[PDB]
Amino acid sequence: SSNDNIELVDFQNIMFYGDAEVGDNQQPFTFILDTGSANLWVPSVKCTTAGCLTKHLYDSSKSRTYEKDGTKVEMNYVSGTVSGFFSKDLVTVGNLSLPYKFIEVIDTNGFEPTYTASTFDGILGLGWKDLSIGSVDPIVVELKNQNKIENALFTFYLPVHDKHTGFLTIGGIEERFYEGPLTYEKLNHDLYWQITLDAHVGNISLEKANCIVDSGTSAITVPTDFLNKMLQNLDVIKVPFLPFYVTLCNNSKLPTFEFTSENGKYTLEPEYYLQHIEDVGPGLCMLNIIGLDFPVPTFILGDPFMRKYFTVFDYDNHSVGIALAKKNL
Ligand SMILES: Nc1nc2cc(-c3ccccc3)ccc2c(=O)n1C[C@H]1CC[C@@H](c2ccccc2)O1
Repeated sequence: SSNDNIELVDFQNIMFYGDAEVGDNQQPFTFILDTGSANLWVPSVKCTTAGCLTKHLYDSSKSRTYEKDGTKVEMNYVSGTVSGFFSKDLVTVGNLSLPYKFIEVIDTNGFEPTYTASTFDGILGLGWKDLSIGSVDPIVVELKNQNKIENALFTFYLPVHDKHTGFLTIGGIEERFYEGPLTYEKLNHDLYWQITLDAHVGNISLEKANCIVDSGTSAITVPTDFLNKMLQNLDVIKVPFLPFYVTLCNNSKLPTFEFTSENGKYTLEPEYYLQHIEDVGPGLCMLNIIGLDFPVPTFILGDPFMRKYFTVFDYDNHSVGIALAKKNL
């Protein structure tokens, strides 16, 4: 392989992980690879909460290439807060290495229970510079600037549960990962990997909707107005009193998403947004679709989309490449 590949492992068909190294001695970490954020978050040995004790921790004291930064990072949420500081050190992705400014995480006081139960260590962003904290050039951008890769692009071939493993490839596109035509959609903004597509479900239509391609989202996000109209008489029921949608797995009235442009047509069948829940009932499935409303009519194409479609992320050409992922390698 003339390109840099990192193997992707599936986690119960809801999320996937990838491993990368931090430090001179190449300390290994399990990462969530996220195109919806743009920073590298690594837990520190200076993190002493219960959850952190069970994680792989970055010890800057055991790395020759560690360069002190110290710039405080405190990201606040309700639920909770993520505290830390910036650090610079050698980041190894596959067989490539470069000095990189990342965030050393000291405190995760909100997410302590879920983090513990989680099987990942940190988060590796794959968005754009303007999406990052502290104006940090994306790893792939930085790598090409350093003449370490052919092209400023990375590609996602996601793993399928119980079927096959996946790969993150940096620097080049490999034909083995996809079938059918490979079509490009130019970004409408250099922030998220967001493109402009027309969405169609049955006769329900929405045109020139902002579509964000995001590997950090387990579901498919749809405008609430769009969701209610598409689930009209399809033998699909809302849970009381929550926004959960349940249906029979064999529901023949289940529609297919259709995202079209001037260059390509992208469809997502029921087999891609249905999650089996045989616990509650025989032949019962849940719709992995969330009704979410942004100021602009926006779809979020999370894992269920990328699970079907091999994707290309081009910084140089400011575009997203989309093609039918091969079902077997
Ligand atoms: N992919 C992703 N990654 C995140 C990572 C973080 C995060 C939190 C702590 C440390 C590092 C990253 C927070 C939120 C998101 C988060 O919301 N997303 C989802 C993407 C899809 C849409 C976009 C977005 C845009 C506006 C409002 C809410 C969400 O973010």
